[PDB]
Amino acid sequence: MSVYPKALRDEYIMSKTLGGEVKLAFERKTCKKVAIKIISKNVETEIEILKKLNHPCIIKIKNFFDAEDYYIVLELMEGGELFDKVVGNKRLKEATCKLYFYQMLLAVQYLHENGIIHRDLKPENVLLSSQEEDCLIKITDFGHSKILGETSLMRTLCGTPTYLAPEVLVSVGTAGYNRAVDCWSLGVILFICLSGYPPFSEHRTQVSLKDQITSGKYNFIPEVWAEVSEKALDLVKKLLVVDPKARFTTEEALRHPWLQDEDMKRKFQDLLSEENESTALPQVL
Amino acid sequence: MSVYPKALRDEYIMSKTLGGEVKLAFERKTCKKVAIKIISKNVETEIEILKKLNHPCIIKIKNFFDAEDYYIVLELMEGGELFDKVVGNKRLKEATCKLYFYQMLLAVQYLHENGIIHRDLKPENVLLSSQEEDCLIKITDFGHSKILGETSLMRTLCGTPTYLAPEVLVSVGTAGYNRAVDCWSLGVILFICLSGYPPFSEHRTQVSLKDQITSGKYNFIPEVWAEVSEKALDLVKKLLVVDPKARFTTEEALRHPWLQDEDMKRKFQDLLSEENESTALPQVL
Ligand SMILES: Cc1cc(-c2ccccc2)[nH]n1
Ligand SMILES: Cc1cc(-c2ccccc2)[nH]n1
Repeated sequence: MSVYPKALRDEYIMSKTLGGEVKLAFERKTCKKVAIKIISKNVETEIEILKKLNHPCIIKIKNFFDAEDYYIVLELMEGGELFDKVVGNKRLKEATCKLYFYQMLLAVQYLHENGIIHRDLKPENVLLSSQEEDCLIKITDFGHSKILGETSLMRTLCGTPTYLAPEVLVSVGTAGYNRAVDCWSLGVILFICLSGYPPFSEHRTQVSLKDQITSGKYNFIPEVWAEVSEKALDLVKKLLVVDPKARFTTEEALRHPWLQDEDMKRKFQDLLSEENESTALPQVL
Repeated sequence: MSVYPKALRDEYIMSKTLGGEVKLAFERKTCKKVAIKIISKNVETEIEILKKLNHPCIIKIKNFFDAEDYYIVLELMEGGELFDKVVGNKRLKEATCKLYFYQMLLAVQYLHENGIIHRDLKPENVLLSSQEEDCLIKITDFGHSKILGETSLMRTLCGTPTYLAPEVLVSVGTAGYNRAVDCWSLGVILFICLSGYPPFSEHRTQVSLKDQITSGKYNFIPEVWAEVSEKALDLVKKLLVVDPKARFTTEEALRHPWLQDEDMKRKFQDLLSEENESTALPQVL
């Protein structure tokens, strides 16, 4: 077999596997439960992003160990992955979909505002805070995430194009819509949550999965969707748009009539203050 | 005014400006002339590329100083920039064009073979070895150059595209033709050398420089080009192709009938052994 590093061991009492390998552990100082993600020897860039982000719907780094393997100490999410709530045609309640999606939009909006594109949004990277259906969700796994920074295209455009290739000038029209990939993913997530099935699949189809996606022709099953509201499906349709320039942004999605739900918003604010009740320092007044 | 760093000063006797600021200097050890490029405080990446490249038509780093400014010690090219031979409608002899272009193709072929895209090829970055028209040329300024490495697209394609945005699947067709930007630039260079004028310009034209380039509709002046061979112009036409997938590669260009010139090839081999006569260590036999 093999051992954990002395420095990890010094600080945490390592326990059972949760689900990259993720294990349960206990901070010795606090006796509190943590999740430790092991990555066998991009991880530095992931730590750099996660250290600077600060949102209740984005996972927080608690510690990091650069040993024979990387060890990332994260906050423990007792509800597990959202994937385990959607597998085997399991259909989430329309209201539960909204509460979770609203949080995913808030998290992805924060990311975009801060110049971060996740690039790998799926149910397996959306964690639930408790075994309760009305709970806080957090976006995890920033391993494939990208930083928007300062484009080499903006620098190239400052010059004279005497020697500039045409394809570079053609890319100017689309440039800066990479974040739209995160809205596609959210749309595929919302579809799976609402219906219990994926929009693009090789199951009972002749058309290749690639052709389905490029044509943006999702598998629509009327019997399944008759249970879902017209508003929920309208948002799906608006995110599953092929043109990344026309596709709905996180701001447009958050403005959609489906998310204009004062009850759902109240429940989220309530879950937030319930979580925050622990951190609560006395107020000035 | 201001001073040079003690470490630079220790090794070189700094002299007159040559032309980023480039100054003449003398290595104290050898009493030999060098060119020192000063960059005021990407430069590390430029040094990393230039340290690993090894071709007679690519400039070599001799030293580097990371001071209040960057100081890059390069080999001195007495012929200066090719730009100074093409300004003010100055037309290079068809044979001189070939000798220089053949070397530019050999240099750019080496770059591509080694996973480097220059991204800023122009007459001002092509240096001449002597004041003689039959001379060795060297490609300089790797400041905007890029490394091909390991694409995130190849990593993304290893997964299932259930959640993958359509535009990512659409980019798969063009992916890996970025090097073709270097062949466009060479084509714009060859045109300027042969004709004395640029193919795409705002001078005596209604059509925007952008529109000219995307349509690939170069300004063709028959009287000017009647002096130039049909073969020379055929190669230009093959490099000034809008589709980066159809555009001529450095290998295709080097195979073109215009470069199938045994005389031109002989003269280059002769200039090479003339340069190499100094470095010459005794042979084993
Ligand atoms: C980063 C992380 C992973 C987890 C987790 C907890 C239980 C089951 C599955 C996953 N919490 N936090
Ligand atoms: C890198 C470099 C620059 C030069 C140079 C020499 C004379 C005139 C203009 C430029 N040689 N090498």
